[PDB]
Amino acid sequence: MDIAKRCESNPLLSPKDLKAGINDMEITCLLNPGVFKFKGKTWLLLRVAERPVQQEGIISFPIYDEQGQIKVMSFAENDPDLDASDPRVIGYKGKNYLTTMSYLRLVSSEDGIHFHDEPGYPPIFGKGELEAFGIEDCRVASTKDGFYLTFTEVSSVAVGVGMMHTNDWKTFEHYGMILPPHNKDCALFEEKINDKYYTFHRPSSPELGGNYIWLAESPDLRHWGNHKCVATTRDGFWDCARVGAGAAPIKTEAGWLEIYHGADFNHRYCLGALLLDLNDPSKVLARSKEPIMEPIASYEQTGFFGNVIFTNGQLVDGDTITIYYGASDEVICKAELSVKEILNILN
Amino acid sequence: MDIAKRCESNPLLSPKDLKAGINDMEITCLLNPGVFKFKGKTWLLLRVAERPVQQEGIISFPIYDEQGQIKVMSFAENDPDLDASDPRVIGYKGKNYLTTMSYLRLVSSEDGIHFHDEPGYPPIFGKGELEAFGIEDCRVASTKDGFYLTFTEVSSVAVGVGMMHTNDWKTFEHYGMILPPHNKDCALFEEKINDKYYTFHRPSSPELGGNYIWLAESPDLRHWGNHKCVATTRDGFWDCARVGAGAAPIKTEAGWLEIYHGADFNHRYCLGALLLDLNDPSKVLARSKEPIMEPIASYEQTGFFGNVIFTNGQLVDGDTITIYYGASDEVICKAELSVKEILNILN
Ligand SMILES: OC[C@H]1O[C@@H](O[C@H]2[C@@H](O)[C@H](O)[C@@H](CO)O[C@@H]2O)[C@@H](O)[C@@H](O)[C@@H]1O
Ligand SMILES: OC[C@H]1O[C@@H](O[C@H]2[C@@H](O)[C@H](O)[C@@H](CO)O[C@@H]2O)[C@@H](O)[C@@H](O)[C@@H]1O
Repeated sequence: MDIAKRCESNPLLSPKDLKAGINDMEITCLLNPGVFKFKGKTWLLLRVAERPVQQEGIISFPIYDEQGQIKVMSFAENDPDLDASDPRVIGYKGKNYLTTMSYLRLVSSEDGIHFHDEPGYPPIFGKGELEAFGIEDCRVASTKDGFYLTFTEVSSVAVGVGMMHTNDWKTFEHYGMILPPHNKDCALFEEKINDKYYTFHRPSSPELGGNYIWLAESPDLRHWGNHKCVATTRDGFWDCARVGAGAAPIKTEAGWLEIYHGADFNHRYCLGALLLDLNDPSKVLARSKEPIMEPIASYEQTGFFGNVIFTNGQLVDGDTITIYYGASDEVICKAELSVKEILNILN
Repeated sequence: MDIAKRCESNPLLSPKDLKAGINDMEITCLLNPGVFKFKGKTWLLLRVAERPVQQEGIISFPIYDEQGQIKVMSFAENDPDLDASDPRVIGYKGKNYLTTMSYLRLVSSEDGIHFHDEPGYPPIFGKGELEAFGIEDCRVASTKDGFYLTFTEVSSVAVGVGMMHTNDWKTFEHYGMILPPHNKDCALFEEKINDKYYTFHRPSSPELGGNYIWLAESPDLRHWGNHKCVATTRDGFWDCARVGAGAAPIKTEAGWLEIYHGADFNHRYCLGALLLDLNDPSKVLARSKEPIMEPIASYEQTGFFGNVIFTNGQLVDGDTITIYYGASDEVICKAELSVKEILNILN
């Protein structure tokens, strides 16, 4: 059922391949990159998760303090008030915490396989209360007016969506939190429709709902409204627990092709396909019954919870969709897909 | 600690005082009314919860189907897949449902104590997928351009916020779902600030957050953004479980006075006070340590879970704040408060 062609060099990047960005921290995970072209080079906007060296029987992680300087929180694994069932997000006396801090980092490549840092292009770190626990999973939308970044803003009070804009990838303009908690997986459409901007997003309901893919429209790109539920999870299927959009949708004659991701209760992530109407993106035309890509490879099965494929960035060259994705929330990888082949399955 | 003066006629309205709006349904609850003045009369925009006559050993409730016609869902009380611990919201095989369906209903009054229906002013029922489980808790904002309604839109996929507009309360314009799930308690500001519209709202986070009061800004009132966390819950306090805004804030010399509501883990709701900066409503100036109103009265303690005070509508006449509120999610009530007295406590 997997119709994906991995690059033979996978994994491309690993934690040990790069030097740490935060002082006195190791790199734990490289995952979930945004993808775009600039200066001829192919660029990756990596999510880089860092934390201190872990001592035996102690969970330690960085957080910004009141002064705004990074500090190390520590909890004992055998503490009764600690809940560390999920290694990504932990609880302690009600309040929640991340076990790492993420930031966005640029890497360029001529060939599109060997990536390295570029002098003069420093990383993007979290700023303000709402980005106190870091920023994650950035989608890059290449448009006429420039590059728009839509990413997760994490803090003790919210998992929400922020947006930035850049032309040269050196100066940045921050539009703030565009969608409130609990929301992520924001894929901005790369062109306007009926003189309006559109984006997918993925709010999470404690009750009376779930983790479904939603649509929103905007005139100025800062303010959003007229929300509509696009596609939900499916009981019994591979995408029963949660669904979410990846990168921006691809413009085709059939409709808007969207490579979304879905997972089950074992936290096994796969990729699927959504086809949507051109005039009304909220209306679904076709949807893949089975996943178009699964965590088959060995490096896609080296997780600490489940087997994870996650894409939030891709390039399109006619029929060939070049996707970059995180494998087991640890390493960066590359693969290729066929538009025609996907559309064929959706008939 | 209660600084509130109840009307002696409380309760004003009860389920049995009105005739049912939906066919073959009883009125279960009258609660949480919006308040405004029109045609000299004082108007209440009641939330009216209805369901069939309950048979022994069966929970039955109405929902709109795809066509938009009423249907009766039924569950057996002794079913192992049923969870009816909470009588308001139930679960069945993962999916959640309400035990009643709410709609909005207009009642006028000369004196402001005896309320009755007005011919030519029919009720507002839910329309579309997102209002399939009904609409609830409407705040009415009286503005220069007319009356703006902000209410909860409930369905199987979302608890969200919709907005409508009216001049005569006969014609209506629907702006759709302005804020995505899981969100409610939307209090639109009755005037602009720095040529921008502002509203409180209350998103709910499954993790990494809670039930806090938030702020959002808008240019056109349909699209919202630049979200900011205003005030959270307080561990140990009466408002440890959840907080939420009521009606629109009152313009004073000190700042924006907001009569918010808060509850504990026993689901005991009280009312408090927030004072906010005029230029920056997100910045809190003062907040009441103890509640300004509590469920003291007998009719405020006839619940089926806890003691509930809930306001989402009020009138202001100089110093006197006339609030209308739901008691035990069953009956409508009235009370009076002093601006000066509240401001005095916040010093
Ligand atoms: O772990 C798979 C998948 O999970 C989601 O994010 C997790 C984690 O990375 C994130 O820090 C927290 C808080 O936002 O949420 C989840 O635990 C995805 O959004 C993606 O990041 C990740 O690959
Ligand atoms: O019951 C107290 C208080 O709770 C909140 O609403 C509940 C219920 O009335 C509502 O139908 C569902 C779905 O929105 O949510 C809550 O269970 C308040 O918003 C208010 O309506 C109610 O008085």
